Amino acid sequence: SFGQHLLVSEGVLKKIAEELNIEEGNTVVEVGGGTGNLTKVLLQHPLKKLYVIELDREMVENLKSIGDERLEVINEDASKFPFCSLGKELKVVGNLPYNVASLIIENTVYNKDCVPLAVFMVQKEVAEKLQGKKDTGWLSVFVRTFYDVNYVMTVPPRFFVPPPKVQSAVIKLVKNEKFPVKDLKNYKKFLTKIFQNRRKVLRKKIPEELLKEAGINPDARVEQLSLEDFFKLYRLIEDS
Repeated sequence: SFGQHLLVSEGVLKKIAEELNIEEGNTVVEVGGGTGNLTKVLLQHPLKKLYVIELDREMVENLKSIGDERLEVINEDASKFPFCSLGKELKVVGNLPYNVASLIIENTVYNKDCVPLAVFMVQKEVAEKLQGKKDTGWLSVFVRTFYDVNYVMTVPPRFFVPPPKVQSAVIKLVKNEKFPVKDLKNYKKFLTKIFQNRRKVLRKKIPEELLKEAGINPDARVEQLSLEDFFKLYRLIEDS
């Protein structure tokens, strides 16, 4: 049966499902780990359809054993899958393994046109970066350009077996597109680049002329920039 590799406290799974605000007619897309037990919790809610995207073929077999007519299992990679091939309005949820969390979140953003809401459990550090208050990163800016990031709760290691070495957190992404970025791949190129060598003053990474035009101190560093700064820089560099 389930819980073969990971056990998560049921209270935590229930809170995660509650954050999704599942209502009649909703389509939910579940990604990440411990899908057996999370799936059972999600199916207690009035969703219309639940897709589970899972690479583990033994787990696929076990999930398929669940009778519910609303459940459909897709044996593909959630860090690469085009979510918008599943439907026009999807709520995405998952406990994300450390080594694919950032990819899955990035992929969710590429699919933002059909993802109004996502709830993820990730390492506390990843969550704090995404929130953008205590820390930041290229993915944080990429995400927050298109979503509001809500830090829901901290999850100490004890709520997992085996426990992780660091605390986890639940975050909620709510679609909110703040800037009209058309080419997401190109925007990512810009953000990844400007975040390389995070300690380097910006004048070593962006021509001073453009920094002054954007009203940015040439001796500022990338982690002190606002979203508005990133967009205006992006536009200045694209128009050059």
